Amino acid sequence: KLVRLPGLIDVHVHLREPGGTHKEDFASGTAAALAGGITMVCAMPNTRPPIIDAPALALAQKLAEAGARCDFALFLGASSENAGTLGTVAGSAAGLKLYLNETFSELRLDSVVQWMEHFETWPSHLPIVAHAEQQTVAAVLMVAQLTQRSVHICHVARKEEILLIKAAKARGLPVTCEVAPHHLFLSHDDLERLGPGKGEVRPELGSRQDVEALWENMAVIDCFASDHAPHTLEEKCGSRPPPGFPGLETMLPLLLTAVSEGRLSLDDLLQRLHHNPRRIFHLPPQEDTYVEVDLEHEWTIPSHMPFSKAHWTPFEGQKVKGTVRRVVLRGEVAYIDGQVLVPPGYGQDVRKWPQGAVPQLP
Ligand SMILES: [Zn+2]
Ligand SMILES: [Zn+2]
Repeated sequence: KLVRLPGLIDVHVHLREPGGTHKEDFASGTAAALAGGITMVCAMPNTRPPIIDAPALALAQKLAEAGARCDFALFLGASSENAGTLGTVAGSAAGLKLYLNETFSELRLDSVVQWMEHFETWPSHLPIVAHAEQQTVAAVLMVAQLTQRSVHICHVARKEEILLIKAAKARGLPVTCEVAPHHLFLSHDDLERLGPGKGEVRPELGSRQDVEALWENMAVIDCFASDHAPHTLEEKCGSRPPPGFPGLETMLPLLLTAVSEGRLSLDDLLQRLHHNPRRIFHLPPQEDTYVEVDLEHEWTIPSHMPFSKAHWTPFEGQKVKGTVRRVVLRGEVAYIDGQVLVPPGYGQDVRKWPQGAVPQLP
């Protein structure tokens, strides 16, 4: 029989519009989301132009409203110049994203003083998330403590990182974190097959001991999120490959396979792709919205999934059990068996729903 799930939420996607529409756009990426059982996405701001000011946010909002097929919220990006300038639009974003390490972005903040400035000026009731690797996790936690507020750590990939977060939680610090499927299901053992172009990702793939540490410490992981980071194969295999993997269409099948193997429970999945995303990002419910999955269907991930313009996947050849059969989004059939059935523009900005505003003290 099928299993009906609530509408799942991916709090970490790169939809490339505006500026990189050859790699993906709102319409292609949201189709990929629906095919992966995802009905709500939070889009990162490392676009061109980057979403680091009110005019760029307004542009992105209209592009998303015209192109998205599922519902969404848009992150604002911290820059070396915009601390203290975001207060009037902060409430309309998913949250504030800080890039603290080298990756596919122009927004790296060089000085910890700039991190402090953002933590002090961004509204304290609104989410802050960080790309923060290895010791950078400890550094940004220290900034969060100094400014007495929470922080969310994106794509945790290392034993070192999950143990540090575990220690912080044991001391009662307000830290949450997410893990991406490639850091649960791929490792150094896969770099031979992938090669140095396809295999380029930040955070980098970890050792078998890193992967085992994440599974052993699943209780520490608040969310799963894809860090869907599409680039074309030509870009991945070029001289200077951008880091990142596409992942919306493979995330849920990989995790369902783990459920079928007893590696985690259905509830574990629903906490990490629905309940905790809702509560960490204050995201609203979606009325008359659900995902029907088939837990029996065995298949092999092909060389590319149907919808992402990335047109490749690092999970090619992996055997999975579990597939998305049907998605209903706000009372309309949005996806069935490889066919997306809602048009670009069906999706809405959840921060403009009355239930989507983040409550705050007057
Ligand atoms: Zn990142
Ligand atoms: Zn990312």
